[PDB]
Amino acid sequence: MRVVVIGAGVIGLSTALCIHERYHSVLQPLDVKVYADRFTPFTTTDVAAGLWQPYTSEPSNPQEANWNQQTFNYLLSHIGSPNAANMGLTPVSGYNLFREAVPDPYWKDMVLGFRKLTPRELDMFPDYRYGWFNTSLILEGRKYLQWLTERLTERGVKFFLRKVESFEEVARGGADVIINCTGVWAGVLQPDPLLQPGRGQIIKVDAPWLKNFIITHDLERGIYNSPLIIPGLQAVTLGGTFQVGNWNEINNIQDHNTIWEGCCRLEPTLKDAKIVGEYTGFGPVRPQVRLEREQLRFGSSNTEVIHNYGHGGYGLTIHWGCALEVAKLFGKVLEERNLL
Amino acid sequence: MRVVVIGAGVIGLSTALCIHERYHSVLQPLDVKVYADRFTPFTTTDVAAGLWQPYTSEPSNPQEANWNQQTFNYLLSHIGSPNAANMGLTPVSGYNLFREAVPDPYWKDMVLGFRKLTPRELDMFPDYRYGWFNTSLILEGRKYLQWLTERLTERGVKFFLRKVESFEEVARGGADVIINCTGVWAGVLQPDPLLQPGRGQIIKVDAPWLKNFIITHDLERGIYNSPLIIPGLQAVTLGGTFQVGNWNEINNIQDHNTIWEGCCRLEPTLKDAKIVGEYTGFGPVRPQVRLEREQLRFGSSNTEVIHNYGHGGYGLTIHWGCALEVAKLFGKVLEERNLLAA
Ligand SMILES: Cc1cc2nc3c(=O)[nH]c(=O)nc-3n(C[C@H](O)[C@H](O)[C@H](O)COP(=O)(O)OP(=O)(O)OC[C@H]3O[C@@H](n4cnc5c(N)ncnc54)[C@H](O)[C@@H]3O)c2cc1C
Ligand SMILES: Cc1cc2nc3c(=O)[nH]c(=O)nc-3n(C[C@H](O)[C@H](O)[C@H](O)COP(=O)(O)OP(=O)(O)OC[C@H]3O[C@@H](n4cnc5c(N)ncnc54)[C@H](O)[C@@H]3O)c2cc1C
Ligand SMILES: c1ccc([C@H]2CCCN2)cc1
Ligand SMILES: c1ccc([C@H]2CCCN2)cc1
Repeated sequence: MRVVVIGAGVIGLSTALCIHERYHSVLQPLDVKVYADRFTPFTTTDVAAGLWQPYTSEPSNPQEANWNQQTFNYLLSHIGSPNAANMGLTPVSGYNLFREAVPDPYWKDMVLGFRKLTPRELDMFPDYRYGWFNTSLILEGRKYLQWLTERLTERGVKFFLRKVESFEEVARGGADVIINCTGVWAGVLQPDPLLQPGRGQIIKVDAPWLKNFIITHDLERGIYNSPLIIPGLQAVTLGGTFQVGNWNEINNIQDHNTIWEGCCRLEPTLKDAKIVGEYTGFGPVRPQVRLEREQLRFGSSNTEVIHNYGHGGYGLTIHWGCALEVAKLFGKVLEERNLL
Repeated sequence: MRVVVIGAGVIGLSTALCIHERYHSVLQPLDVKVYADRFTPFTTTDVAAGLWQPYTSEPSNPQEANWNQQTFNYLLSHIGSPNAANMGLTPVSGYNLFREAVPDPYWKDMVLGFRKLTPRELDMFPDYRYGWFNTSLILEGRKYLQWLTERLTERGVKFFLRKVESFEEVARGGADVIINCTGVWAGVLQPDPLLQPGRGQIIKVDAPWLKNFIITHDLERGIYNSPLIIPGLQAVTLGGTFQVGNWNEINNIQDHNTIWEGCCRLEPTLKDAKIVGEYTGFGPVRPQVRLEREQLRFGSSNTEVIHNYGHGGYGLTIHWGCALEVAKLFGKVLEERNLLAA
């Protein structure tokens, strides 16, 4: 049984590993390969701020709430292990800041120690009048990618750096199942006009004194179009733009300014932070994650495609529940093929 | 008038600045000088883990509670300012871990968001069954010392390398008031057998991924004789020994081991941390802080000494309240001499 996962971003590798760990022991042969035209550090996952937190508003599909939860508990269960940091994983506490009262988020009980900020805490943030405190996890994408590829490699999964032109060519090259984990570029293999790039720019900074995440919201502005500060493993991420529809891969001057001034005002000590790097990523924005299976027909073998894309600005946050779901759909595929 | 502060640790410089800021404008001339035989980075303050947290048990003098509180609110009021990190100041959250239930600490309301740990949080710390979460402040001693000396220097206060042999010599050199901020060595200038060194050893480490403080307690072995982990401004402090009565200034292997294994078991990711330095400090341990006024006589001139030493393992935590108290006593000294504040 030959499985090609297309994509080496967080979604690809997580899904690839989950499939292998679930079925290596029961299927023989099972051959899993990863194709992609960029690997770390060249994916959007690499640019990700690296924090577990869903959108403040609930999701359309309630399965996603669950996929987030599964992802959190998965990640939390690693805290305590010697290799947590090598995976890019470590606990962080921080603040969500609003200019007025808002409902509690659907994920309040999933995180650790959710509570509302007290009048004292707020004086720390002059420009805001309401907010939350909680404890969550950093998942640094660059590092987690390095961990997964190593974990994949150790188990004999093989990587191929290449550009897939169609699902057809890959099936024709001998894939029985295709897991489509192509992020914002899924539309090149099958038009999907619900999928748009969520263009976010970030500034990477050396400011090791900052131990807490700080995320502001501007309800009249759209999610992550207000300043945010997220301590990483060895640097800090500064953001404040997330504009959907823009396909520009290059850094922009106006965005640099919006992020720097917004964050400098939020966290004035930034005046002495050294700028280390500036990047631009595309979140695969979609009303809903596409995680379903599809039957494609070329030549003689019917080939099965399982999509797993459109995780917007929360791919790190939801990834494991999504992989888990794909490996189950895959199980069904094995079934119908009397393969167990 | 002429004021000599003896000591350039956190207590000396704090007290010096507070006195200057309160009385520069009302006394003329006011001449404040600092004498010490070590400055940053060679004081015990420099070796301090750098975290705001009093002892878990209540203090003998309840005033120290207030002094801790004042210190916290003072420091908190700077969060939001551009210069917070330059002062060595930044917020941190973390965990206090116990093997069994304990009373809430007297300072629970002073910190931010004190609460008890939940069963899930405890899963992160296999060896422990009860604890707290809260948010507090880092005050890195090395950095704060640098800030204070700069702030002192800008206001014309002058620093002198000098080992003081007696209070007499300094008075005879023309000091009207002496502020005694000599830490654990105060006994050299006036015996005080209540003062003992609290020898603590620490390992400084590069483990930037660790954002939270983690302090374990062993109620039977005494305070800070159980592993503790404190993220600093650009490195992490690892500890687990605090033995009173030992005057050994050299690092020892047994303590290095107690700290490394204890902390590696607490925080297993430390396996990849690079060791960047190892130190040994002496906390000026005392049943309580000596902060009182004393009149000394040498040849019919009255010299006024105000002591401010014996802050044990909490000098950073309590310093500002203690400085504030010294300024008050100094104000009283002025009153008695018919001099007028405000
Ligand atoms: C600035 C920014 C900050 C973010 N911060 C966070 C955060 O803090 N927390 C969080 O949870 N999420 C965050 N996100 C969202 C998260 O980064 C994304 O949802 C996630 O990285 C998308 O992962 P992916 O694997 O689906 O796509 P990608 O990471 O882009 O990977 C896609 C892969 O598909 C491959 N590919 C595509 N088409 C082809 C083809 N035809 N042939 C071969 N290979 C192909 C690419 O080479 C690539 O390897 C952020 C996003 C941005 C832009
Ligand atoms: C390992 C360790 C970790 C600690 N961690 C923390 C923590 O996280 N938080 C906290 O609040 N506290 C902590 N402490 C306690 C804290 O370090 C002390 O309470 C504080 O540093 C004492 O400050 P000080 O200025 O009185 O003494 P010091 O910092 O020792 O300064 C003493 C000064 O007096 C001078 N001096 C003495 N005698 C003479 C003389 N005859 N002539 C001239 N100069 C003289 C010295 O040269 C020096 O300048 C820790 C202590 C240790 C050992
Ligand atoms: C753009 C910018 C930042 C993000 C992060 C912030 C915290 C979780 N998602 C997503 C998208
Ligand atoms: C010895 C060792 C450590 C300490 C610190 C740990 C946190 C606050 N006091 C004091 C004394």
